[PDB]
Amino acid sequence: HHMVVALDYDNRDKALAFVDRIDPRDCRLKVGKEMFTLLGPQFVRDLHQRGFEVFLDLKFHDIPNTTARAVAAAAELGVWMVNVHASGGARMMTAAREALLPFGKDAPLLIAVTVLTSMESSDLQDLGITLSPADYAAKLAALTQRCGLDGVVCSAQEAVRFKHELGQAFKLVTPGIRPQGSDAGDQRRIMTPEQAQEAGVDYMVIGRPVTQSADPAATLRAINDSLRK
Amino acid sequence: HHMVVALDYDNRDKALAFVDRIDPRDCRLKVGKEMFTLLGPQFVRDLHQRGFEVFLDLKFHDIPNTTARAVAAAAELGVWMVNVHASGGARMMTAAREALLPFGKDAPLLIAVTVLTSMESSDLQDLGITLSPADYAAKLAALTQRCGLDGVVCSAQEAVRFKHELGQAFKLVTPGIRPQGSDAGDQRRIMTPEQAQEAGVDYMVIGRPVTQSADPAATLRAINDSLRK
Ligand SMILES: O=c1ccn([C@@H]2O[C@H](COP(=O)(O)O)[C@@H](O)[C@H]2O)c(=O)[nH]1
Ligand SMILES: O=c1ccn([C@@H]2O[C@H](COP(=O)(O)O)[C@@H](O)[C@H]2O)c(=O)[nH]1
Repeated sequence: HHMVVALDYDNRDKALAFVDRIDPRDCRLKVGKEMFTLLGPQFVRDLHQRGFEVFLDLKFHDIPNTTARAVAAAAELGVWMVNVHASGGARMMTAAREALLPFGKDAPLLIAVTVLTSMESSDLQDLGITLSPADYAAKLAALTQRCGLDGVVCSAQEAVRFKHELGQAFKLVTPGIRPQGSDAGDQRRIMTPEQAQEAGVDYMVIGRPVTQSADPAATLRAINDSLRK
Repeated sequence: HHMVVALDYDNRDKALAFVDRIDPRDCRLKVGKEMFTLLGPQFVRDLHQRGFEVFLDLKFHDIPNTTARAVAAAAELGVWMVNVHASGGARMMTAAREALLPFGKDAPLLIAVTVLTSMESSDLQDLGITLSPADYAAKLAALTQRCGLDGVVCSAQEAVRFKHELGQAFKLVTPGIRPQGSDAGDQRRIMTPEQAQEAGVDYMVIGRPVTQSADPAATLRAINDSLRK
């Protein structure tokens, strides 16, 4: 499947009120920094007990030793996917990949964030980066692949280029998904679900356009219908 | 006080075995990606119940909206200090500080990571960064100060420069503290505790040189005495 719904609530009951209205065939679920800081690993158990596979989206970005132990702790949790920041460096990503060797085929997918979907060219200029978001993401994606990771988090606007330069096997997870007529918010490098599918995206992450609608389950089912067709 | 001890255990009992042997007057405690991924916020509450102030070291690095809500979750947790990645950009750091406005003076200190103490020049060159770690950290620190944050995490090797360029009020938290004779590991920009004190650091983070000691409490007290005298 392709759809991943971001559970970005500030309340455990509110999140579970939505999850109890949907089915694991509808999507996988993403647990991010907000809900994990409030609830910790028990929330991952809450979703597993309900039959969902979980993308643990904590974007580990630390020294190699710390990043490796954090990724191993995520693997002990049994999640479907976990990610790191590619701008954490090659030694960091390699330590992360080696930390998953003890878990064999049960290890989670190991993804690296390239350039966050909220960052535009002016955002990177404050950091001294002169490359466009696409070019910098491309550089970070190639480094991630060369370090042996399974794929990258990127904007859907980079999918066609990444699939062609890095191959079909390298997995692309794209947030910054916005249907026609939904507020962009802090997102910048965006694409409709239909546009992201055409680009070759493997997994599309959607949050606020689903979780903040008058009927989140129907919105999610409506998007899935548009892509399955 | 200044000393902060990194709790980097893979088992809750092992960490509490050390914590039960020390007193809040000896140090504050740092909870990182590993222990938080294994135990979640309840572990921080356990430390508060024992009278310790906690530096929640999760290095939030995400889109502005997510980072702000994660920072708010940490403030709801009541921590003394919480950090973000300065390379997440100005909008993200600003969103994080604005997220703490509802908590008034009870807000945690908001710190930004510049260049990780494990990163040397060759590590940054894989990211297209041509500046030295000191120069690039200085650029990220300046952006952090202009975004209204309370300070940065940096190497102690940058303290004398940073205190002069960024001022006394901007707080410097430095890991990479290695008493002479002890292995550096994956740390690259390191200073002894006595050296970091002379440089003007506000808070020094020490991990493995205490926790892997056959007597961590006695080792910590010995370091504190060397800095006292
Ligand atoms: O480049 C990235 C990496 C991660 N996320 C995460 O993906 C989700 C997107 O949700 P939304 O912007 O659709 O509400 C959020 O959890 C956000 O933190 C992004 O938006 N962009
Ligand atoms: O630039 C940074 C920021 C944070 N830490 C954290 O500080 C601690 C350093 O402990 P140690 O390397 O002394 O064992 C670890 O928890 C690590 O994640 C660093 O080492 N360097």
